[PDB]
Amino acid sequence: MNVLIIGKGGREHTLAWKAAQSSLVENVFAAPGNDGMAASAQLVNIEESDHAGLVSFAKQNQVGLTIVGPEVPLIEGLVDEFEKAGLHVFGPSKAAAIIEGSKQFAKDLMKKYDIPTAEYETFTSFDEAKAYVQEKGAPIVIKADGLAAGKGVTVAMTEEEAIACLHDFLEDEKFGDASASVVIEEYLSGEEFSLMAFVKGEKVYPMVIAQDHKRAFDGDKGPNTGGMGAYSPVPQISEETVRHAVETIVKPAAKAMVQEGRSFTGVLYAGLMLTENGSKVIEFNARFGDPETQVVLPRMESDLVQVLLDLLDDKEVDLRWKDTAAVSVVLASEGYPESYAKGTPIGSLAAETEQVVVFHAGTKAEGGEFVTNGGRVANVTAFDETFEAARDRVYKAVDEIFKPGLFFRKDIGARALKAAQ
Ligand SMILES: Nc1ncnc2c1ncn2[C@@H]1O[C@H](COP(=O)(O)OP(=O)(O)NP(=O)(O)O)[C@@H](O)[C@H]1O
Ligand SMILES: [Mg+2]
Ligand SMILES: [Mg+2]
Repeated sequence: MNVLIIGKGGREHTLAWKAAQSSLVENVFAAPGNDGMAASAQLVNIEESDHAGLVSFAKQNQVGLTIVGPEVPLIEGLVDEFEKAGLHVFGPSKAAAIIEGSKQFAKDLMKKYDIPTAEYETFTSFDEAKAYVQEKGAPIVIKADGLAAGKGVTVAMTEEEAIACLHDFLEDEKFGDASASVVIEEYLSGEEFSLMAFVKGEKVYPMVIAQDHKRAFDGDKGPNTGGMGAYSPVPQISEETVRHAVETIVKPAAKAMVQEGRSFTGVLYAGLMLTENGSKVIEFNARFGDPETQVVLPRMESDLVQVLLDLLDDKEVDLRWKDTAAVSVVLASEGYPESYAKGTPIGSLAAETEQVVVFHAGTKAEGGEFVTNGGRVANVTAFDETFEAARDRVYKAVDEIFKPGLFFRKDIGARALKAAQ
């Protein structure tokens, strides 16, 4: 079989890396893929945005399973297009991807179906949105309804901050239609963790959970990023917490979507906050997480491709997890998340340390070597039998391949390991 992985980030590298291990698979194609992936995937020069070429390529190249990585094509209905051409494709229809594409939709689903989440309301009027902020006071969380570059969320510590954000989103239409509607919701805290599941209609096959660091700097200080590192398991979260999340959030969410005529197939990603009142949904994503995939997938004992094919063909899914631990650290370009420059030479990015995989997020092969090609550059990912050893191993690996234009957080996983004990 030929498998197509769509996209170009670290999640897709992980996907291609895992698929490559399948006994079922003859070719793994990655469109567009990136140069970090060439050992695991034959790169196919088509953009995740180029839906017609993607569909036409898969159709004509005997691609028996397509796995979609990024959210935008899913949200824009790439799966419908694949299926119109009779291609076998894993991921949600445009109707189902709304659970990520429209935060208001997601909050309303949970309201309707008693799935626990932050108390919220949605607005299209600045005046009414501002009044509600002044009523609730700070802290309060302001979210653009649509994707908004991934920049649509402000956790406001003051009313002024919240109202300025509402100004941007609504009066200035900062993100256009994505911010023509806003969700205003309760600030939560506690342990934040990711619970993904393979889902088809009502069937839910949970994955091991992960946790990430979104803050640029150690001590979780500084601006937000697209993720500075992650790990699975999350030591300080019980198995009971996870199983309860699976039972009262993920499965009910999957059921709800069927009952809404938006039957969901793909990875349902639940971003959860373990509060003093228990898990509450911070967000839903309609696809594999980044950077979570990088520590979750490698823990899979099962063959990803077999799982997906069984799931899609309504067969028994035999999905097994390893006890091992995975921990990854992001190398980002100096300056990210603000301004950064592409082109810095950063070497081979090859580790000697064993049980390490570097998933490339923003690299380009240039002159026998790798240069930086984005803010977050690689996810150095180490596996081991305990959290703490995986933790120690990944930082061996990192120093080894570290280079001038890069930074990274040194404390990935340490608060977790500590709070566990
Ligand atoms: N209700 C809330 N209370 C507290 N923090 C929140 C709340 N909603 C969101 N956040 C925080 O805002 C960040 C989430 O913003 P978001 O854009 O959803 O992040 P993300 O992890 O990049 N999601 P995605 O881009 O889909 O992978 C996290 O640091 C959350 O913990
Ligand atoms: Mg999201
Ligand atoms: Mg079988």
